[PDB]
Amino acid sequence: KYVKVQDFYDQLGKYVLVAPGKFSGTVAATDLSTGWTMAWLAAWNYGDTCPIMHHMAAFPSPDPYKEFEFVVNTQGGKNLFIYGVPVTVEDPGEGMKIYRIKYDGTRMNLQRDAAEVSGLGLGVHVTITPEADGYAVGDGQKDICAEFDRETDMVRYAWAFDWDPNVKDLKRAWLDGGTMTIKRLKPTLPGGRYDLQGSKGNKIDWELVPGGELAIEDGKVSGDRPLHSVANDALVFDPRGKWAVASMRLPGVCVVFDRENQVPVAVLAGPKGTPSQFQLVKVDDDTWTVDIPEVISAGHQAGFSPDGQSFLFMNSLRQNNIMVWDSSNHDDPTTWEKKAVVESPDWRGAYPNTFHMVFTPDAKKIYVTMWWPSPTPNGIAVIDAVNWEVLKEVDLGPDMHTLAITYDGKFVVGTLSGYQNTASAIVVMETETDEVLGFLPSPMGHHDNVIVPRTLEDLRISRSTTT
Amino acid sequence: KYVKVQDFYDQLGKYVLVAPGKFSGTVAATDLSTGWTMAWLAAWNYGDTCPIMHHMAAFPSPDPYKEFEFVVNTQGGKNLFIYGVPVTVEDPGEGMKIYRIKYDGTRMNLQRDAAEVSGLGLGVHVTITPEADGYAVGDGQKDICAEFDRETDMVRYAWAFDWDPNVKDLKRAWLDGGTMTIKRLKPTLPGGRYDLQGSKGNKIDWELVPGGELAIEDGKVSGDRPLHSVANDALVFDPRGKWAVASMRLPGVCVVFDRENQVPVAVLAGPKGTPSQFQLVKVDDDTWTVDIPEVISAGHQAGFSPDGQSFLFMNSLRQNNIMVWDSSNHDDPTTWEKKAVVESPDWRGAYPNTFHMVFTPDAKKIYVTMWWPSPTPNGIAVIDAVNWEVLKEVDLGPDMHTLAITYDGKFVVGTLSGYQNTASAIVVMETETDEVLGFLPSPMGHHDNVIVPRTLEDLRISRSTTT
Ligand SMILES: [Cu+2]
Ligand SMILES: [Cu+2]
Ligand SMILES: [Cu+2]
Ligand SMILES: [Cu+2]
Ligand SMILES: [Cu+2]
Ligand SMILES: [Cu+2]
Repeated sequence: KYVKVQDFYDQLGKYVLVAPGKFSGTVAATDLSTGWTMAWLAAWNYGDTCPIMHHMAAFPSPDPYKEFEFVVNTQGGKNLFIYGVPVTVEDPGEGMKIYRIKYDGTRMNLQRDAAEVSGLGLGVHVTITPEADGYAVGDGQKDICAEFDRETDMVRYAWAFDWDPNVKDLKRAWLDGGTMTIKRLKPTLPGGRYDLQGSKGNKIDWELVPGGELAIEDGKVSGDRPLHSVANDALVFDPRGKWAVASMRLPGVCVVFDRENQVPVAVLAGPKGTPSQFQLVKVDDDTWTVDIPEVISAGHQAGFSPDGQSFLFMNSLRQNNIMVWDSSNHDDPTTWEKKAVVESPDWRGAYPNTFHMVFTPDAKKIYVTMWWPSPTPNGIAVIDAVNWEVLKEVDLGPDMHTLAITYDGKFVVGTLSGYQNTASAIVVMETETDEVLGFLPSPMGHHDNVIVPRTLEDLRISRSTTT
Repeated sequence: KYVKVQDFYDQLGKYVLVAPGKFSGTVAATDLSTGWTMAWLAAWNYGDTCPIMHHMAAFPSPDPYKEFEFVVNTQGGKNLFIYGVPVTVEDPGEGMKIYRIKYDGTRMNLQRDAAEVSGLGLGVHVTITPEADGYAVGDGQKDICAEFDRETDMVRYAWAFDWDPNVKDLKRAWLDGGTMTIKRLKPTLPGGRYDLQGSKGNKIDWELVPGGELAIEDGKVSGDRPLHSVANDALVFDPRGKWAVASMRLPGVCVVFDRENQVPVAVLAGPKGTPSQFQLVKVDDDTWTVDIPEVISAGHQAGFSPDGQSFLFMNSLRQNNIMVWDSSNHDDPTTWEKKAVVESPDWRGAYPNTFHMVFTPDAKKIYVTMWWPSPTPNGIAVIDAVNWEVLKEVDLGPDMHTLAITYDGKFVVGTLSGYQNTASAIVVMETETDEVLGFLPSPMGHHDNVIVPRTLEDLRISRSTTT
């Protein structure tokens, strides 16, 4: 006579959802096979005085129900004052922590803050190495990204980026082009520790929200050095190994790095109307530069298809599209050539922004979140990744963030997050015919989510190759 | 072919669930017709240093989806150290805040702290008056309860309780009886304010946990005055008006109060084998005593059936049962006589206990929670409230707390809360055949939940008449 919600869960598989809660100050794991929250953690319990739990990624576990490990970072300072919420906190913590947490089959356990171990605090995207032997974090206030060792939480390499605008004026600093410096960032304290915890290193006093390139150009973003900003977001991994790619929002480029040899090798040019690449220029053993005549649009970077045949960058605002490179040549990223642009008549405005993504296992389809300011419904675009065309767009609700996929490729699991003060939820869409199956409650402001991987292969469609 | 979860929600109707999250430091409202969280609020955002979000009740609204108001309180101090979380904040905020929040159709808005307005902080149960013109909070650390005005947040009346044991040793303080004093509490500061915020007034350093009556007896509960504790839990309301009833856990009695005339009128005796009542004695205009010759069990849950015909008190631990009084005579509570005890051959351990309940609208059935420490399954017992017998028990999961019911009587909606560190969920149970329909994720440590009522009549089976 009645509908049992267990019928719904039974179809989804034995998969563990995990998501951080931004202004909620919490992180939680959900058993998609029963509807239960498996465990949750509230960072205030651990003396965190600004627990804006931002991005996260989970290491593969042979059985997530028995144990898994993940990394979740935080933001602080003036980031608390940027959303609809009329916060009253007199001395907010500086954030930039990088928490290591273990789910032990019962509870979450805080292991340590890797930003205390390493000395390097970073507050934007978190990713796992395809070898699951490490992770990487980027930050758009300090414009630094690094890869860390999983066992020691020490930095393997760190890169710092800087902008030298042709026109020394915030309105023109990126439109009229400039030179970005890529610099090896080396520790300064005993035990090879950085002195870059919390706010140390910040060029701007908060992260740029969606459309923040207008904000920083309009002088609406305070900081000691906003003319030097490039707004690094992420370091994502070629699933085939060897390379990692850092995105830079304001100059509208990506930098391909040799992981092991600790050098940049190529610069991918984001906007439609640019060549495939810009010329990388070595200045000395630790310093490279790239000249960018004009920045046509800011962008956000997407990441690799699961076979590493394709690499994708989102242009944002001035252009809204998905730029696509042929990355088939694993030997030499300087040969990576533009092969498609995903466009739509619906993307001609300032919004929606092409935001985050997840590929199906076979690389044939992508699911892409489409972001708008309140009150326009955000939703998901379904992309044919063979022909590079939009197949379908579905309206869902306010403030769409990230997507993950069950590893059998059957269901996409997305986060809607209420701009931190209104409706939020988990959405589940089936990928066979692309229908929205409905929503689950989620009293959190997630800017991330993962399903815990089992294998290194699973990581190819997790928080490793894409954000 | 795929099952939609929307099918599950369609059946539930247009009802809004609200629950706070204890250690999560959050409160959230969920739309049972779609699965969305409508809004959530993190008290750390407002500078709360110990946001243990504890009890709540919601005022009726003609359309909860357009707007509703609720009250949610907090606990602080050594309550942060009670649960199995290895908290690191050694000197937490003191809690005892009484937050007024409005859901405005879009977001939750923090209105104010009624404890700051009135000067009275109280940390245990919150209930709404049956007229919806006010609210009540009780507290078991300071042994105070009060009824507050909804517009002004000022105290209408406050009562303080104190224990004078026959035997001056914690082992025998309650078992060997004593005299409980009931004292009218008057404002002591200008503009009609109390000096009783935060820890001011506390006799003990944390709210007694379940079985806590043993710990206090064994000298395991720190405080300046545990020998004089009664552990007030709540002040619940006669749905017929006029009367309010305070529950006292350690002496196992409830005190019935005339709300408008601001005097106690009757003391009901909890344990099986004691008379219906003990004798209330007037000492002066502000002071009553009652002699209790021995205390054979502590007790806890007290409330009314929705027609006010029956009043119930739960005995816990030494005895586990439900004591029932004939409260049909609304003119004179001193006439309220015991009519039944709900007992069960499965309730002979020290656990399960029975800490919460909800009636069906016709008063024919009760849903009651059955609490055990980890790891024994907690769940729901269904009680025939015509014959006073257990119909059924269902096992559900860890740490069951409160229950609410949809106002059409169709669905009981309950909270499981992980002891603050393991699995938590919302459970849905239909009342026609008393089958569990399943679980929804809820990353919160809830010790309370309501469905937002629309009418005064709906309030009779919400957080007004029972806990
Ligand atoms: Cu069913
Ligand atoms: Cu570790
Ligand atoms: Cu990003
Ligand atoms: Cu209680
Ligand atoms: Cu009990
Ligand atoms: Cu509680």
